[PDB]
Amino acid sequence: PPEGFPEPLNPTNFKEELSKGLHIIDFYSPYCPHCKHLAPVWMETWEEFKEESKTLNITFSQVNCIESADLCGDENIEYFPEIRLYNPSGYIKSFTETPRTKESLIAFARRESMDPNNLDTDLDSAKSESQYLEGFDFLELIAGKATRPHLVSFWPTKDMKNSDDSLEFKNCDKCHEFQRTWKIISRQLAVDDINTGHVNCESNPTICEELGFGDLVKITNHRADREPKVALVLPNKTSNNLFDYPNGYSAKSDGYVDFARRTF
Amino acid sequence: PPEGFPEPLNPTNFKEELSKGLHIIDFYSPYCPHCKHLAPVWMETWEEFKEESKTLNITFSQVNCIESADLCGDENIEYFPEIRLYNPSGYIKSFTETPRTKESLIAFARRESMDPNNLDTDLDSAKSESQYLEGFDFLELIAGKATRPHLVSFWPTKDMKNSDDSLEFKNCDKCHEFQRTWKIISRQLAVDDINTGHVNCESNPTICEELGFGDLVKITNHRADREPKVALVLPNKTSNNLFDYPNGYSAKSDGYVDFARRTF
Amino acid sequence: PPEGFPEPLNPTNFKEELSKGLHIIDFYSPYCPHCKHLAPVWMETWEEFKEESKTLNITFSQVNCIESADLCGDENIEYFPEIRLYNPSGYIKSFTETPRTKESLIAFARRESMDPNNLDTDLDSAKSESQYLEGFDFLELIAGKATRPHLVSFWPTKDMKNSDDSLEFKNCDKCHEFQRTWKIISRQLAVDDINTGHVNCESNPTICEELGFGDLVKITNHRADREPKVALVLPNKTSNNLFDYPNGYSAKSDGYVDFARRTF
Amino acid sequence: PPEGFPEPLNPTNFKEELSKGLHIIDFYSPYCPHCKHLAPVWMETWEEFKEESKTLNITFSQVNCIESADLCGDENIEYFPEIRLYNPSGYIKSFTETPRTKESLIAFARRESMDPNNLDTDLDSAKSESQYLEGFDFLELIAGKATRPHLVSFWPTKDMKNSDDSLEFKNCDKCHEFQRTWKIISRQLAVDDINTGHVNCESNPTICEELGFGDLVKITNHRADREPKVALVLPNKTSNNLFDYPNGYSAKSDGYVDFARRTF
Repeated sequence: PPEGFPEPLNPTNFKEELSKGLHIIDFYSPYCPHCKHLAPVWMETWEEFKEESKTLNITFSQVNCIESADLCGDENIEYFPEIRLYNPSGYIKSFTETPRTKESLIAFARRESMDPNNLDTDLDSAKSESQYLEGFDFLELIAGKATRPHLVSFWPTKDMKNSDDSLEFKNCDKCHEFQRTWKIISRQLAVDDINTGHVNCESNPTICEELGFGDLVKITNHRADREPKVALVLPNKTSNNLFDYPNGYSAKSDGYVDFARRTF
Repeated sequence: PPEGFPEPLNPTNFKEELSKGLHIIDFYSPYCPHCKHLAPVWMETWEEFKEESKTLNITFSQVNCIESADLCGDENIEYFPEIRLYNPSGYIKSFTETPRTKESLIAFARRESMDPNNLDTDLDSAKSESQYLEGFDFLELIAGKATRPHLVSFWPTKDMKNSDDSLEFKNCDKCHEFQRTWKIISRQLAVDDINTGHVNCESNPTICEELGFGDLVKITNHRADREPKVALVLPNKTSNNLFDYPNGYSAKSDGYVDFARRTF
Repeated sequence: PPEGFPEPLNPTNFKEELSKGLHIIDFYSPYCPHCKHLAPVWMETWEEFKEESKTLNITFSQVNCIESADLCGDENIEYFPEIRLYNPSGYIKSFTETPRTKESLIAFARRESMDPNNLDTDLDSAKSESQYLEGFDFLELIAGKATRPHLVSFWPTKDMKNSDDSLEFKNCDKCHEFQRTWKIISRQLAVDDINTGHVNCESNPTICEELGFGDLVKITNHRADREPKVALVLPNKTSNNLFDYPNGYSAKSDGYVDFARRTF
Repeated sequence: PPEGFPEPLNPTNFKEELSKGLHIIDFYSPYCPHCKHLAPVWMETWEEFKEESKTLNITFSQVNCIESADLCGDENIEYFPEIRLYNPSGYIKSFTETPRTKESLIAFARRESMDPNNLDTDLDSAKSESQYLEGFDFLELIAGKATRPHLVSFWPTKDMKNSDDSLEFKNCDKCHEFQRTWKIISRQLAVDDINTGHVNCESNPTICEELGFGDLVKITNHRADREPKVALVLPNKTSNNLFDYPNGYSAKSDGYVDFARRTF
């Protein structure tokens, strides 16, 4: 066991400990097949994360649900082991991604530190990582020239230089909300070395029409409302390398990040 | 009570009554508000439905959850009242639509009589109600000349004259499947006097491209797969009259049927 | 007579004058009814055309067939007056249209200046005036929404965006040839403010089938060869506004132009 | 605004529109004093130029540098407004002349249509406008009997009847080239009703010696090389009516045309 490795949180510690910063907690059981296959991974995770832990305000913790059974009942633990993110307000989300490695847990903590809503930090202080793609740039990506995956967003505008520029979108109720979402997505995907890009569909009509985003190219009074679109570009493939975002619109970044991270 | 009005089903009747045809059952309690403002409406529904009940093989029934509390318990009745569609194989779906009127309930039975999957009847014996729309025809609907709502389907082909013609769709995994679905949709919506149409996007490149369906127009090597698109045209409106089907793909007709029927 | 108005050409200046550019010559007799009610219209024209004469390299000239009788004899003048188009190479055609006005004469030179064969200029340098019509565009024209006449060409292909694009036509020996003809037609008719358009029948199967161009819609092994079809659409009429080109196929643009220019 | 008046060119159509013919483009800003008295002159220019536009392959167009700020940065726009000539290969020259009227803009288009280098047309098909002036004729011009200005060229030869005759010039490396230049000058000045003339200095030794072109009069081994000289004759003036072309030799016609057009 690593030197400073902390004891599980218990009913004397839980609320006092979660009242500052972020916590990634392993609700585990000493009575579990898979949870002793997590334990040594956890401690190495903890050990390698010691430095960033200080600077990102994120702590890896544990709860033994046998020694704290009523604690785990309050937190409504359904399975073992269960990995969760808390902030000072309480539960946020679970980390179900498999298989659990030191790499995957570290990436997840880094990913979550860049969500401004988690510690209500200020997104304006940060740059958007989203890259301005002219039509030609986007076509190069799709010709198989990407060396990393690119989540690309498409907009009913011609004036977006940075994805967070102040812009007035016509017949697009969700466009402004999605600029916040897109910026958060760009920074979270940057940890996984997945690129992001934005396309001005008004300046790239033929490309956006061919791709099925033709409704973003032009004002029409038959469609009341339009939404920004998102698609994934796979690196170093010359065909079938373009995949539209499958789920519905969301104000949350999570669906888009996890889509961009899928193995295809 | 109407003259022939059957009394509620009981444990001596239930499984035996449901072994043939379709049943639309009102699981109620004699001591609850919504189930006593429903009660006379059911009797309205039943008596008006007598002639169709036999030719459509659908029965309106009721269950007193006091005299048959264990029945309602076995079927997992959660609320009162609960209106449900049953098969000889068992539960199919619930009728949550409000307000419950004699018109809405009759419409539902007629609609459900037209799902081939309910009684394993043969869809191939029926005409598709879907009408062939040229691009020009569709713009006329969208200029405000629709006198009824039109749910329209858009396809990556040019050869679709009847929506259920024998066709080979290229790079479209779901298309064959959705012909069955689109055909059922056209028939169920004919009950509510809602029209349906199909468009050959290959015969209509500019229209489908501008509509945001440009991927159906043409083969490209970057998209593995395309799927047919669905849009609703509101009748007699000259603007904001075109609304895309919002949810994801389904092989079930129901979301598409309900989207086409909801108030805008 | 207008100020700079030239004297008739005579045998000493005649062939060296026609040795450059295009010439429109009025072979007349001073003792002729129709040849002296042409005279002032000829002077109106010349003066009105002064500015265009320089940039188009077209000259209105005259020959007195009594004072240069051996000249008119060499050219085999049949009647008086006879209006002829010459290039440096010699005679080209006569202008038989009546009634002769300043407008008709101006139009004629402008029309002839865009025939590439007159002064062997190269058509590749020019835009085609023929506009791309999809099915909906064409049906709008025929529903009566055209405000000028439209001569329309119909083709066995789906790949024609500009009427002069590089294309490989299947089972159509004349199509490549007719592309030049059609381009010259579009530019000559543009002088008379008549529009021209082209239709891809492979992209508009049902519209073209209904119109009687079904042989262009699809490859078949019954027909060895197909040719492009030509039809005229009259402006501002809601019925009986479509007229097929009546004469045979020609590599010449003029039969097609003159058809498009008829009074209805 | 006139009926068919085109909208400004933008980054999506700009390079496509310029791929054919000549374009005279008004690069403007809506927040520019000078660019708002041009706007109505521009729309007038366009409307009266509609007919010649077709036959000369010359189009008036615009780019708003507020709505197309990056295009104008790519085009290196320095001031507003900036009127420019483009061919398919790109920028040619700017139109800096003031004050801009409908007449000056039209005249400029006609002049540019007669430059063989702009659309690479064939100058040999056209006549030279340059008139043969014997010594006496030129002395008449200079006595003030010219009724239009006369740009006159002086040549080391005795054999020039037409300025584009096939000739061997002695000790004049540039003479052949300048025959092309002088021919272009003659046709372009013909648009503005400025005459051109040519003089054989070998046939007119005293006039040519006296004007300072004595070097063109006879073969001498003092000078390696001689060049044809150019002078302007002002109309209806009896003195100070003779002006040497002030700048250096050019194979380009533009300087000679502009000097001949200067008001004194």
